Amino acid sequence: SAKAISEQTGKELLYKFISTTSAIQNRFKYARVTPDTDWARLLQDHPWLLSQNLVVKPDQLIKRRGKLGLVGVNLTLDGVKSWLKPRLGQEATVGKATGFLKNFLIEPFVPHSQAEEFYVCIYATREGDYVLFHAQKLLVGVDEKLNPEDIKKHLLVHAPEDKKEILASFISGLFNFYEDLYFTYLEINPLVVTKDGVYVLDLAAKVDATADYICKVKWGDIEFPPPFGREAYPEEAYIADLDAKSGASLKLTLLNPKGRIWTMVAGGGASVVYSDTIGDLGGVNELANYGEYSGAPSEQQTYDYAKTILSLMTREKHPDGKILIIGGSIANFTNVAATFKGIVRAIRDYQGPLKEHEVTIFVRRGGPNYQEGLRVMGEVGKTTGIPIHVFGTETHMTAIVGMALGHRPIGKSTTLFSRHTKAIVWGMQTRAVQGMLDFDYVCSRDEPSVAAMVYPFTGDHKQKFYWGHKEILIPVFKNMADAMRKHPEVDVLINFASLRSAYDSTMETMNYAQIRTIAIIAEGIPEALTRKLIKKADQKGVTIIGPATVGGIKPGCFKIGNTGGMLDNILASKLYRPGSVAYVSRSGGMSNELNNIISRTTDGVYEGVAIGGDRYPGSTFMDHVLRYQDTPGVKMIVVLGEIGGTEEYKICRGIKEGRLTKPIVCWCIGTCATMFSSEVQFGHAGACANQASETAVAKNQALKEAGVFVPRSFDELGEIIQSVYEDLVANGVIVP
Ligand code: NA
Repeated sequence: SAKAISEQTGKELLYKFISTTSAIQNRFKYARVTPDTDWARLLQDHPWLLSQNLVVKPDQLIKRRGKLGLVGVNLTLDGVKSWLKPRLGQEATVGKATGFLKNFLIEPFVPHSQAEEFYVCIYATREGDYVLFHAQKLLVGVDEKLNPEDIKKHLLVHAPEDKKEILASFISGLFNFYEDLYFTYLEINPLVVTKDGVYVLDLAAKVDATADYICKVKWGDIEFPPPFGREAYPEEAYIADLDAKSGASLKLTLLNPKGRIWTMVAGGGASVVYSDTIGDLGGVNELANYGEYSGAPSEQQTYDYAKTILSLMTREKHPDGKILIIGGSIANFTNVAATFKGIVRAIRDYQGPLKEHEVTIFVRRGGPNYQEGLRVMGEVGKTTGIPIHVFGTETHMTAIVGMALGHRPIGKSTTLFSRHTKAIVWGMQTRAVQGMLDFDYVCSRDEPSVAAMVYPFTGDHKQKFYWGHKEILIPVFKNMADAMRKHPEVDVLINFASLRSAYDSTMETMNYAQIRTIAIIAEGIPEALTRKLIKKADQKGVTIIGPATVGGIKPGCFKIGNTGGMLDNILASKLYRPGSVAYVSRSGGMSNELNNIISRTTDGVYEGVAIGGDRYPGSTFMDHVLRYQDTPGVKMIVVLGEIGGTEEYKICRGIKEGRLTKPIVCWCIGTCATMFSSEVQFGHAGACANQASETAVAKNQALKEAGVFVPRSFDELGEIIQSVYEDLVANGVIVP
């Protein structure tokens, strides 16, 4: 996810690391003011405070501080102390948000003309980074460079020739700094340029937090502050530390520490849906947290996550007690037994405080070993006396929310996969490959879908597998070149590389034209690298599914890695033979919920794809919707959209232009995001809305107006899918 940084942090980074021949005035002339400031030290460390006039403002992610009257301008140091006395430690309201003014930044006042102020902004898109100046707009493409002469010719057309060389030089330095330190947004408004040089009067910025492993040295102990209106809490940092030390995903944001509605949901998608449901039932004001765990965390990691929740919800008593919602989709991959054993351990260690605080627990879960998981979850309820109501896959995912709240407890290729698909798997993933072979067998495939594996940290060798009951060998290669030249029949590669090596291994794969489809599994790739992956993929005509995805499945033909889980899920959801329903979602866990939902209301899934949660997926919703339009076996299309970006609108335009004619059912998750006083970023790195059009509510209305079938909520998604299906059956379009 991209995260905002304070103005001081951004100016800190800029003063230290901008590489420019321009003169940047007042570098390191700032002073941070908190209620705990030692004002004697402050004057000692920043003596310029006493010898020139100053500017004071809060540094707490509040924009338009001028229009809000939150900027003392051209004051002496004594005037600053006085300007601060009514304001420091006092509440303030910016739009919907209310919070304490507690962090201020003092800087020298810069006498300047109105004409010496300039606007500069750099922000990232899929196609590269745009540079704004004034409004002049220039696109720097992926893997391109910003020629200072390109700045002079497009940005500085209406600029005086004398100021033209310091502006181009500063912007060139600012852009390289922007790129080197993995910024995604950098705004200076105003940038003051006088005869003495360049002044950075204001700075707002966001950096790609996933690039920590690349930028550690220069970022230092970088601080990502909460949005104005909310506070930061030590438990969030603790969980974020668990997230860094694990390939699994672990996230937690506190919304209301005193609220009585607590969630511990698996999956970035599912956790947004439970929050949406809670919001629809009036519980937003009592919603204590948003968070998720996914990517198959261990028993121990899940215990550490769960115990943070249980401690946070036993800090004080609520007269009506409290409720804990332990939900999730039917997981593809996460071990339900292993993770619920960890939650059970936490519940056990906190059973005293939980009974003391009158906590009622509601559980809904499916996935690998979910029967054991639900059993041990009911066992701990009986031995502790804690009321725990447990439900399985038979129960609608969000049903436990209503139970808990209804009262207070008393164009690229059309076809990617076929029965004949042969794939290379990058990484050591015996369990994933075996899960694919089991699926291939019950699908009545002639041959295994995995022809070879590649892992450059071991030598060439064979690997035993089970094909049905018989045992077989699949070659494992150290060098990708060897696997490719010996298996020209392979056209799919499923990349299980970690986030650190996924970039290079995927770029290497695209040197082999025989590979037409690449699934990138890893979550946490920096967005700027994925853009380079997208650029090369587009140049080579290679379809990329991912990153940050479990993959997808084509019943009867092929399934990417862990998608679809164990045989018992393959059989229950009828994923061993195709139906007429195709779907695409961002969430991998929710995609398996759709497998189950579609299995129960139609003839079954024809093909399903999870494009991943990252901001720039290798393939988009529209890309796969188009494939389904052009696939005759597909008769209806289901899209599980999400807040953030404008991708779903391309579906609207496609209908309006006659390109898309088959029935489309779509629901966009994230409707509760607009109910909050502050912004909240969900589990998926791309689930962030800037404009009103990027909200799930706005997209749902737009989709519905264009002829898409949109349910009222996620709860009715299964209803409207069954209803569209039966029409097609009645009209003869589908014959089971
Ligand atoms: Na992680």
